[PDB]
Amino acid sequence: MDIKINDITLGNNSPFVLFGGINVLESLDSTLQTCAHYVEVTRKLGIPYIFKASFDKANRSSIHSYRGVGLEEGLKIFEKVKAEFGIPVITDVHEPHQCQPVAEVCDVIQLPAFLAKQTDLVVAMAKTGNVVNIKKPQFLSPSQMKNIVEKFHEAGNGKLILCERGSSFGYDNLVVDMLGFGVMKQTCGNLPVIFDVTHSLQTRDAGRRAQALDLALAGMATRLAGLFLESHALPLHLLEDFLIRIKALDDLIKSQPIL
Amino acid sequence: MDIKINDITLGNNSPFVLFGGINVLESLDSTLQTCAHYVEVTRKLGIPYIFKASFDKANRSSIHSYRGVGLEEGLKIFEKVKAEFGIPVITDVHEPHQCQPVAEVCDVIQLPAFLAKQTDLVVAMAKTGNVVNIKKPQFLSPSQMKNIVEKFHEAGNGKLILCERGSSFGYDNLVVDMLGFGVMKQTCGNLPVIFDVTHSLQTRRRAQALDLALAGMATRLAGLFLESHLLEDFLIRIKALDDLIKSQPILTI
Amino acid sequence: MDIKINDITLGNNSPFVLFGGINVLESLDSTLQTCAHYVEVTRKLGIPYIFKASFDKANRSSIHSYRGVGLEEGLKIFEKVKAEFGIPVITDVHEPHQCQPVAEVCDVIQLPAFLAKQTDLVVAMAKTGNVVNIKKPQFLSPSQMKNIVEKFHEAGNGKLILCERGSSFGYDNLVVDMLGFGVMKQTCGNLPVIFDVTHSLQTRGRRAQALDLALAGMATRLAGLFLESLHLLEDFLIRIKALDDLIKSQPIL
Amino acid sequence: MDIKINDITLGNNSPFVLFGGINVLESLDSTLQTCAHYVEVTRKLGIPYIFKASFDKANRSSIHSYRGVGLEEGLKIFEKVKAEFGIPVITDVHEPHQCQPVAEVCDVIQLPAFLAKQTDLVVAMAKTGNVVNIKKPQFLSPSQMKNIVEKFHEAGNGKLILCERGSSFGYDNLVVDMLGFGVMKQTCGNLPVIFDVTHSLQTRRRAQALDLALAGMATRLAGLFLESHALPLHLLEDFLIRIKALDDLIKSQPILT
Ligand SMILES: [Cl-]
Ligand SMILES: [Cl-]
Ligand SMILES: [Cl-]
Ligand code: NA
Repeated sequence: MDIKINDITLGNNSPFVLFGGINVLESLDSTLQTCAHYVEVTRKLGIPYIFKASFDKANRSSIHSYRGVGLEEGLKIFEKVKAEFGIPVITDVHEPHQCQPVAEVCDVIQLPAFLAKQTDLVVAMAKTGNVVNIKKPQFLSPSQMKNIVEKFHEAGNGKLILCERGSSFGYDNLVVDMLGFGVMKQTCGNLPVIFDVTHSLQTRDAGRRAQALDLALAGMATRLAGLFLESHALPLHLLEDFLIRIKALDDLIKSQPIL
Repeated sequence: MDIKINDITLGNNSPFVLFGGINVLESLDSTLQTCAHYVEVTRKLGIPYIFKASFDKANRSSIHSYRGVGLEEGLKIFEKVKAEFGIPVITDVHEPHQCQPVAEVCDVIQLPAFLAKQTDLVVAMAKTGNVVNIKKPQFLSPSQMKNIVEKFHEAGNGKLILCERGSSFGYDNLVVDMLGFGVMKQTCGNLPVIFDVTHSLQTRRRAQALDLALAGMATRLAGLFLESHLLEDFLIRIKALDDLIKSQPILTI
Repeated sequence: MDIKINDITLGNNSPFVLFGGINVLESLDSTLQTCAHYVEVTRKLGIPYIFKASFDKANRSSIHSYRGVGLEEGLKIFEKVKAEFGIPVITDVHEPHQCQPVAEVCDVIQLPAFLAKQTDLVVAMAKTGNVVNIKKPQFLSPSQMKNIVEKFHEAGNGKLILCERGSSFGYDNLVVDMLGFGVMKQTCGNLPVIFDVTHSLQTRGRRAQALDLALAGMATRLAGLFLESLHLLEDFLIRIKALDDLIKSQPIL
Repeated sequence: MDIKINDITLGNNSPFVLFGGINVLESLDSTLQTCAHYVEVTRKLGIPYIFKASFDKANRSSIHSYRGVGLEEGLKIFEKVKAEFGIPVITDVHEPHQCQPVAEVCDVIQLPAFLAKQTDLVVAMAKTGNVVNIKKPQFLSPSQMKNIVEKFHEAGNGKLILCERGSSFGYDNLVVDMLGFGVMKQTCGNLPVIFDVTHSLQTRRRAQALDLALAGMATRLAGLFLESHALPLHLLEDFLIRIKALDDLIKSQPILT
């Protein structure tokens, strides 16, 4: 099943879509600068692009740690991004009450992995009618993803993306099961599956650029709707060379018939 | 470090406290009936007991599963439980705005495992000044619990309980690391540690729950936590082992 | 099912048996000294005891690392141990051809965890007719132990002990699933199950840790405990025996 | 570091080499027929190919399941494969005593995963001077492979291949950590790394084997290790077309600096 996001077709047999941007919104000017770099790189390579950022860091290490611009200012920044670049955007939501005002502006709304079983958040997200990105928790198996999908379907929204971010592997470590992508496709109605390579790696001794590339290449080899990543996270200047490689592999894989 | 909860002393060197009740509050009459059974069994054995229920469950198996009676009626029910039986009570909260009004009534407030890193909720819970039960997520290592504890401390509350519920073990299965109890004690200032045996098992039976409860309580724990006369036979065995363990001094040096 | 090892009764409802000793045999004098200490401690506490050692270290970090005394000399030392102390002994075997000469001397022969799927070794061990200790590999689940047991039964030997040593948990770490003991008892005809606490901890082995883990496992009702280790052994065994006596005095439910 | 195996170059920046064949040698005629099919398909696609089988399977489902034809007859069959097709062959050894007679005939000898820490076998294999395939145990982390390599190096043999077969993931399940390939290359001197997709999948089908094989080969590997009967033997060509496409793309691009 494909999902249309403005003029973008997202699907497991379509050219991969990049979901990329930054961890947290800090200011309008920095955001526009970072976004302009993603837009020019992706446009030249012919890769469909959706700009990603959080307006709030909800689970920071300290109560005193900087958390970002917040809802009202964050939505102002997203409105400016869409106006300036004409691209879709994606952000996460952590409270039911935020879903409607966020969905008015943001094309895709994201369910945080830690909140995937917050049933009132699922319902509030579903009711927006927006495209939803479901972050697969590290503690949930790929065959249990269908239970989250079921909830969104019972609540009347079928425009769902499934986002791999790795699986718990002993203490404080993650592994990405390359077979989990296929399990999700087979058991969740072939909804678009995307791969968050960045968060999949957060527990490895260097977020290495070579590591991220090997892991991204491996996952895309399984035939995926998209790649989800952050830069500052990959350094922003290496983005073009990274994406050249991803696109070469995706174009190859997508050109071969399924069987 | 011990925590006093009315007349109960909760601590890793104290007789174990049982936390148990029902999943979701439905009515005063049904609640009182179930609570009266736990109270009668625990009184008969002399085991300190704290009644547990949810008034508004946000993590339900289905989206239209009953959440519970809700805040206003749930707190009325909890008041009546406390008045009738003279025991403390425990409930979970998932919205920051609920923490204050809940804490007026409920002796212990519980942080759901899935929300354990949600800073706004941790702060709102801390600020109640109530005793807080911190449910350990299945994805978190025992040495990371200190970071949650640190956030509660920054927010001004040190009356914290750590609740083990198992760890992710490949797909679906949970395993309980019996060494994790000691790691939490060592790194978190010897706060009371309790063992939620039920959740630890839902991914795997009475004989199982008994082996696993006994193994955990052998490590010297403040309490045992159950989720949704067999209860009596079970508690007799747990109390035997607890009484033996707690009567012996901790290992020399 | 119980197993008789000379005058010792080994079984999951019998007083626990300690299997202990040293890693690798280095000399007669140092072996007799270590064995005498275990004997003195176990005798004064009233705990049945089987002396353990390897005659060959088959996994050395270096090709030039010292291997131990080897078969011929090792069996001489075991014969001296049995003669001086009148106790049973246990050793591992890594090659089929070693099984018969080792079994002439050693009461219990042990199948190393890495070799548990070496079918020719299983057969050669079974054909000795000796009591066998089957080390559960860290990569095998408890419900797969019945397949190893089946092989020994087909080869004509039912005097089998199942020995827990933990399960692989991420990279370079182990966890012990306390539910795995009950699985093995239920699926393998209630053969004696013992717990190797020492090898279960290789990857973490503090004294307080070893004690918590040993207590937790023995709380599930086991035939024995298997270890390599100011009076640490006696302090440890006093606690284990207290718990084992309590658990074994309660009827199975 | 590359390894030459007769006229084949094996290395992490060379075209992938296929190691394939069957589980246990059972008969000469059937072995030759199977091998002929691998040969014809791989020659057609220009893929370097090494025929694999066990002559003495030591880890059997039952004690009386057939172990295979045994050493003497198994080596005769391997000699016939080499003579008829002019390709290298690979087999496993489980006992120190078997290392010499197997190494005299077989171009690669293989260290079974479960025996990977058995020092006497490692020494005996090393001393043959033969190319060695080291199967990574499911319980060993990728940064511990260097310790096995070290033992071979101490014993005088550096012609070593590292073979991924997955990692224990909870009970009875395996996961392949796609980052482990790079850890092995970085810590073990960039020895050839190959991927046993067949044994990596025991615990879970054709679509799965393909996804997993493609993912692994995307990380830039010296080879792919598989069995057929296990993959069905007639789908081999379609499978290898896909593997070869991806491998040719990857290998044609310079390593990222
Ligand atoms: Cl994110
Ligand atoms: Cl093989
Ligand atoms: Cl059999
Ligand atoms: Na050779």
